[PDB]
Amino acid sequence: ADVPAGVQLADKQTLVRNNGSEVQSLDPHKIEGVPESNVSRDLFEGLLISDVEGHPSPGVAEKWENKDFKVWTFHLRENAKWSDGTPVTAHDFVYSWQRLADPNTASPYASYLQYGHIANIDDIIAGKKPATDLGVKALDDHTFEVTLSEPVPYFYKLLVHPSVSPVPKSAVEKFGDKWTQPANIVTNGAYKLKNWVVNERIVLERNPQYWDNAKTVINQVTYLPISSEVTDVNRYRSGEIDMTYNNMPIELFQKLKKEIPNEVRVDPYLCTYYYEINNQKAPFNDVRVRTALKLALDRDIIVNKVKNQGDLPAYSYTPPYTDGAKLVEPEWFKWSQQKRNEEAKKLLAEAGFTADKPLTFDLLYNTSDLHKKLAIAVASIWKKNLGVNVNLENQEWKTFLDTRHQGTFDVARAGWCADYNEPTSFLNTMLSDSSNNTAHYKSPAFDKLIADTLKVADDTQRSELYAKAEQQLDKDSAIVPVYYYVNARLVKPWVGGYTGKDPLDNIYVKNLYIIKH
Ligand SMILES: [U]
Ligand SMILES: [U]
Ligand SMILES: [U]
Ligand SMILES: [U]
Ligand SMILES: [U]
Ligand SMILES: [U]
Ligand SMILES: [U]
Ligand SMILES: [U]
Repeated sequence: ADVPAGVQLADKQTLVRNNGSEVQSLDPHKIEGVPESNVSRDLFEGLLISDVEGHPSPGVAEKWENKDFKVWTFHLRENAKWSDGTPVTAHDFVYSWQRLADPNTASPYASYLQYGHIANIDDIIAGKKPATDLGVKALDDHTFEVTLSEPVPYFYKLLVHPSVSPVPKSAVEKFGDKWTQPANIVTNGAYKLKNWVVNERIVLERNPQYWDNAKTVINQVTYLPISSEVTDVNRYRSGEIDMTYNNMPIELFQKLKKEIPNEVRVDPYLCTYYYEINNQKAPFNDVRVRTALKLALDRDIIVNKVKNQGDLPAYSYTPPYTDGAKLVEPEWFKWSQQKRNEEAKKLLAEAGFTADKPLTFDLLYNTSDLHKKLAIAVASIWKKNLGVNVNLENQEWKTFLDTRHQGTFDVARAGWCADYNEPTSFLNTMLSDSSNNTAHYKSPAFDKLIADTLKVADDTQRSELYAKAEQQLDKDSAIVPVYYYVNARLVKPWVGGYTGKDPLDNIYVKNLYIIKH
């Protein structure tokens, strides 16, 4: 942290943050969500990290170069160490990216190495070549070299993601799936794991071996797993919580803005809220049904009437303010809701649905006050505007993500947040073979447009190709875009260091500090 001259620090430097739910895991190769990444960034540090404003900056790598955007050479600082005092080396990165690639690890983020185009990844994921063929090598203990199969000018932007953080081979090999227990885990970020009580709390304590430990201020941070946004706000206002999770309750937000305006932080966020349709299951494999659902949802009611927290009605998957996004707003978005409704009804009647044999399906969402209220409103809108019946189902976070990967579902509430600020961070997840493709969407046309983006060495052509990729997605109604998020959360006046300038919201508790109060 960089504490400003003149600020008086509190004697006790502890922090309590709500983290939305129980994490899937603390293993960097078994995670895919925001709650998981919030904890991962304090524990495991990759080649680069985001600075306090979100710019990619030195992590374990103090400096790096590229050759033709294809061969990337990372010079690792000599004093990077794990929490047991052993050096962090380029061999750790070799083992770790190989483990991420290995199909036996079954990482949800296995395709992140496809997104970066590391050499031989397709064959490794397919079981054709062993993980040791991956295009990574340690030239020495402090030099990590990555070889890509094509020029990727934005490659380094990907490297702040937790899936490309190192994992300690001896602990993994010795303890298998219990390697992340507090008695066994070893970490190289600013913090170490102290306590982990499922469904109660995760407590981290400063890691004195962290190379940048002298600048760390917070000695202990607790992450809670509270999925009720109302309860989160209540325990923030009671004094227990210093920073809520960034999901705000419909019950209280308007009141909060008038009561504690200075604590209500609202900033740009590169995330999209949408209803994910299971494209491989009838009757959702019919474009008419997916289009009808997409058009009949009334975004103005949901966004400005039922939620009204600053979100913007959405007509695409990639948020339009992503760096490199130059999207074409579809004509249906400018129509009246009435005109959308008639088209939707017309399509469902064409698809064979009637008053007597209506369309009925499940709407799955992760336990939450906010998602439940939005799902109920969506259910009523769809009933009124299209005659469709939905059965709401809630599931805890970890189980919910597993259901979507399983493709045991009809429609699910969903949200994707960028891992790097570039349209492919969104678009690559809709590729036929992507490990993140929970829409189970498979379009050769869509795959071709994205493949073509690294075959040109021109930014305008790439942006035009991303615009057309969004048009293909929309044409197929792969999803139901709902709104582009704002990052809305409460932060106590004494929490210093949170700028709200990072559109990815990649916070590191090593950057925060507690002001005397
Ligand atoms: U004190
Ligand atoms: U650039
Ligand atoms: U940029
Ligand atoms: U269903
Ligand atoms: U509630
Ligand atoms: U460029
Ligand atoms: U105080
Ligand atoms: U105190």
